[PDB]
Amino acid sequence: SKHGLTKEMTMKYRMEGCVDGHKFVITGEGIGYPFKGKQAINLCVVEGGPLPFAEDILSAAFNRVFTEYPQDIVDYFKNSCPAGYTWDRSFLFEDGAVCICNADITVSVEENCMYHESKFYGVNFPADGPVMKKMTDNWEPSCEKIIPVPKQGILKGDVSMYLLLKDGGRLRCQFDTVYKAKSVPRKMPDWHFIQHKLTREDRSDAKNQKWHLTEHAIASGSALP
Amino acid sequence: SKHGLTKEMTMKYRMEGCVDGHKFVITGEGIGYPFKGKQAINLCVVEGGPLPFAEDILSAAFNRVFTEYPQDIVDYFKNSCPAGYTWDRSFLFEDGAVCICNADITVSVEENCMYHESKFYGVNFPADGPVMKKMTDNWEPSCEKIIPVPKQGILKGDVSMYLLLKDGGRLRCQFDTVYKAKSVPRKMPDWHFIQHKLTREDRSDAKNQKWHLTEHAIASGSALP
Amino acid sequence: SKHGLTKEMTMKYRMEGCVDGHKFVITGEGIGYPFKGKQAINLCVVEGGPLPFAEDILSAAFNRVFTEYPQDIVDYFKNSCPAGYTWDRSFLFEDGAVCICNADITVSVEENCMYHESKFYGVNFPADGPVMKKMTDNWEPSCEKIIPVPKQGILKGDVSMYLLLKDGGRLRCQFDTVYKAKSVPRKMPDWHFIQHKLTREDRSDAKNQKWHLTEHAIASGSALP
Amino acid sequence: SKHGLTKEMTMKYRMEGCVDGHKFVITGEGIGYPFKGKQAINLCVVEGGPLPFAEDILSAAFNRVFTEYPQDIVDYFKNSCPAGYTWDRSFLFEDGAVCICNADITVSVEENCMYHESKFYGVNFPADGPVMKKMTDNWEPSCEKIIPVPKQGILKGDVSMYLLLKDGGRLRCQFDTVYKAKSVPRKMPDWHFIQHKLTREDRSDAKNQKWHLTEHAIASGSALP
Repeated sequence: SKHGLTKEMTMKYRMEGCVDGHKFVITGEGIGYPFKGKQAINLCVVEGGPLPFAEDILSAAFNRVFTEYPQDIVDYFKNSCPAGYTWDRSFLFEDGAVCICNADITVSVEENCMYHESKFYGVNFPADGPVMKKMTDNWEPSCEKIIPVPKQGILKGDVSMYLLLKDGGRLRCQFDTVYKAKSVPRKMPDWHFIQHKLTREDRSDAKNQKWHLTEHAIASGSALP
Repeated sequence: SKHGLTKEMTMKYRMEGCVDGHKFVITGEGIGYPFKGKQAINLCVVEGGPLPFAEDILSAAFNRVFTEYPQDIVDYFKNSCPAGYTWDRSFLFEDGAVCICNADITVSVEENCMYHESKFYGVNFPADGPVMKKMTDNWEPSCEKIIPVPKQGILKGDVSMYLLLKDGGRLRCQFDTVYKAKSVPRKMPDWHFIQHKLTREDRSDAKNQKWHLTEHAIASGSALP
Repeated sequence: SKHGLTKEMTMKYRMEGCVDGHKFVITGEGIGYPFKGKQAINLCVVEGGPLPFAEDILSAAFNRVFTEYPQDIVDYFKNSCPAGYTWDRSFLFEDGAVCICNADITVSVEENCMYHESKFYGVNFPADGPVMKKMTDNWEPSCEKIIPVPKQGILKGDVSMYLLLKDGGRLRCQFDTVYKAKSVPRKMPDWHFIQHKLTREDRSDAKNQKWHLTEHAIASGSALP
Repeated sequence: SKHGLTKEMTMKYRMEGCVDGHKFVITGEGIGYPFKGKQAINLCVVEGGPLPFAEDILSAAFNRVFTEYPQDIVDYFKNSCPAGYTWDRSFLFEDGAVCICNADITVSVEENCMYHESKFYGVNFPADGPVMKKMTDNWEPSCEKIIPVPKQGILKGDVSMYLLLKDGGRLRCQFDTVYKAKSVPRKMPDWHFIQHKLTREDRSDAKNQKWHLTEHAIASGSALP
């Protein structure tokens, strides 16, 4: 219980959202390894299923506590535990679609469990584009830049994301994030990178829309001396 | 009761929202003149007041039924009444802030009353910018382009907005809107312009954050023969 | 010779440019009516023809002297004559392509002739998009907002343009312009609109790529009292 | 003379350009180490000096031949030598300024020398922003994503750049690049990253505006297995 965290934890999720008028509620449960930056989770659509849009748009909405940090970069995210942190992100897709997500991350030390409460809102997905036609095929691995805002004790993230398409295409999406510990820390990192790789697998059956998501993320500094 | 509408109507509002973690609920009541494109309303912050951000960001979120349409342009908005229409908009401010709003417009013919239910979400307003410092001073009058999407029986709006600043500055914001009648009409307009002018006046006292908003809007076609 | 201008003038053009590595020089001659805001011109590709891209991208590059101004809005452009004005514009297409153009406008009072020297540079047009496939079909009429920068005695223009496609599509392009009289005037307009309508007709034969362009433009203030 | 390249080479530059009406010509000479991804060069303003804008805007305009590639990623850039490659880039600054640059890279094997010919065009830098006030302080190290376009045998680059400000600020700039070998190769890389670090030092005296630039760049694949 280094910040209320252990090497292997469980996770619970609740998301509420609305994309172009369609409302939904998703719940999920998972297992993660904070110090390795690995998590695996299972989502279940509990109201508003089947979703009219690609599951993939929600991937990055479903916790930077799961990042591998080297000893020599301040870990803002684990340092905020157990009370945790919140974040707010915009998604700017290349075809005009725009999303906002918010989450609240909190630890129950007694249950050894991370709690995740999020809101997802999206507008203006083209009726005929690959999101609404469900023709996407996962996000490409990425490199996010994390930038301290020292007067405020918050972080920004900047990542140019590429949603891969079933037909061999790619659809660009610009992510801009604000990360806020519930207590603004005296101890802040320098700017650094976080690299991410996701997987996603639909496991839907006749009763429920369900899928399985994975992330592996590792922090680092610049490769140049 | 041309589409359930009269020359002078009353209006009720409820908005729920969240801007950078701060949640709020606003209610409002007003009087409008659908055929002149004029409305005047009074808002009252009912949870989460005082707001930490400029009232002005919510102005365009608080009904295209109030637009003056010439006989010779199809009025998509009045034609959708009484059941009404919904819209979804993104706000892209020049300093990185991003908002989404949604509203649902409906007529009660018996009460001669327009009902307005909206959601407003905003992220990434700079702590030190004029929105969070409440240094704005109304939107400049504008010209919006309205564009039919004929295969879908919906409209898009495109307007480059300028929020005027107390210090003499201007802050650009890009509005992209989707307008959707609850029944997709066979009768659709050609592309046209809608010009808008707003006013806003804080009328806050010690019990409640309150203000007064006005819009005057007129549709037209291109000035060139 | 109100500012060296007459009711009917002739015009000469020279453009040099480079779009994704392809260099070109175009010359042109035309007739215009400054006080009616009308001009008609003929372009001839003189080096680098046939062009690999749609003629339409160059339309707005080929003089705000040809705008109809009401008595009650300062005419920055005619006021700058005969020495004239320069402008610098960015074109941001929705598919990632980016252009810059520059022009220099000057009057020869003895010849009753407007001289136009421009540079056009474009990058990153998709090999398979409608510009490089020459599947465009003129720009839609528009409304440009003109905004004074009073400390500097220059103007900005902001117009969201739509290039119409042969297949019934539309391709958005964002125009941001800086307009600079060669002497910064004491007399400046308030913000206003300029509406534009263009036509274009290829008149290419076996010796030369040639086409005919027209603009009709009219300034106005807000429609709302 | 692996592709006409040696471990240590010399470099010559000529740039012509125009930023908001101000024309310039810069020449330069340098020493580089293609296999280590290191170069050091000296620029001299030869027409239009002193420049009215920050030297820093031209840094990335002044050769991906100087990148360290691991054996296991195809080196598109060295593979294009000696004939070389060209590139076209847009710069989208957060305050509205827009630049385009083009370069042509070629090797003289007899002289053991890389030749660099470039064009730089910029519009709409705010008169009062840090570029025109010359208040910038170098670019932050970055990570560029390099993406193959297989049907075309070209590469794209995508990097979100941050120009550091003397006052402790940062000014964002979005770089989108197209890289084109003069012969489209059968052998293409997979997507990868290139990390960059620059330095810049003014060495201006009374006769000439002069400065010294350095780059160190290294290619890599994703950190996640």
